[PDB]
Amino acid sequence: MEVNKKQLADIFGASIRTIQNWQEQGMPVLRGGGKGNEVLYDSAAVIKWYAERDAEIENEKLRREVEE
Amino acid sequence: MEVNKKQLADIFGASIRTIQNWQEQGMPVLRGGGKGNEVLYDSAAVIKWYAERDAEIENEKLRREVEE
Repeated sequence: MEVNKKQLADIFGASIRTIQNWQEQGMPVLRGGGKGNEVLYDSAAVIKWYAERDAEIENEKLRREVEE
Repeated sequence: MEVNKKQLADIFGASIRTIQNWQEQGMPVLRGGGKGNEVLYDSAAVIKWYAERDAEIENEKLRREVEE
């Protein structure tokens, strides 16, 4: 699947900002989005790469008042 | 995101047949599906759970073409 930052951040329930931080973390984004573009995201290659290290990002929403 | 059995397999670029193995492996599908309702798949919860255990799935192309 090739989703956009919004669909990617949505498919992962993450924050597109996290997607903006992912594109800079070495994430396998579909297009290059390095020339005034928006860069797409291999929804599947995006996880194989997000599941092997971005499994903590989901915590972005798990840092409110769930304990401290 | 709440994708369906198809988009879901697309989320991980997997094969819906794998999604059929996820719904029985302990995957967090959106609704229970009432077996005939519309079991969906929390594209984001479906990964945090697939990234922590479905990281083998993609291995199919590995053990299959092992001999090649």
